Amino acid sequence: MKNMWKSARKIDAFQHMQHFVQTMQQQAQHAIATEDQQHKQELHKLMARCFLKLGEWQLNLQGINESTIPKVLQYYSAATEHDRSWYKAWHAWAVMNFEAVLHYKHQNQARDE
Ligand SMILES: O=P(O)(O)O[C@H]1[C@H](OP(=O)(O)O)[C@@H](OP(=O)(O)O)[C@H](OP(=O)(O)O)[C@@H](OP(=O)(O)O)[C@H]1OP(=O)(O)O
Repeated sequence: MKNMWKSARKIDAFQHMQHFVQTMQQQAQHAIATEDQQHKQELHKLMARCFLKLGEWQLNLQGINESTIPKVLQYYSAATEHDRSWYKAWHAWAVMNFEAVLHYKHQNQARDE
C-alpha cells in the first residue's frame, strides 16, 4: 500500500488504507484469545503505523484546513493510543497540533486584514 502510494496512486492508496484500517480494527475486535497476546500487540503496532500514514497522506493530499485538522488529529490520537511507546506517532501528533495552531494564527491574521 505504501509502494502504491509512492507510485502516483495517492488517492487510491488513501482509500485502500481507510478500508484496511477498518478491516484490521474489525479483526482486532474479533481477535480475542489468550495465545493471541503477542499477535494482538503486533497488530496494534500495525494500526499505529497505518494511522500515522493515514494522517501523513491526508495532509499530503488535502493539505491543512478546518475540515482536515479534526480528521488528522483523530488519526494521530488513534495512532498514539494503539502504540503509546512509539516516538514517530507522538512526534507526528504533537507537530500536527503545532501546525494546527500556527494555521489558526495565520487565518486569524487573515481575518484581521
Ligand atoms: O519497519 P518498516 O516497515 O520499514 O517501517 C519503519 C517506518 O515505516 P512507516 O513509517 O511506513 O511505518 C519508517 O518510515 P518510512 O521511511 O518507511 O516511511 C522507516 O523509515 P524512517 O524511520 O526513516 O521514516 C523506518 O526505518 P527504515 O528507513 O529503515 O525503513 C522503519 O522502521 P525499521 O527501520 O525499524 O524497520
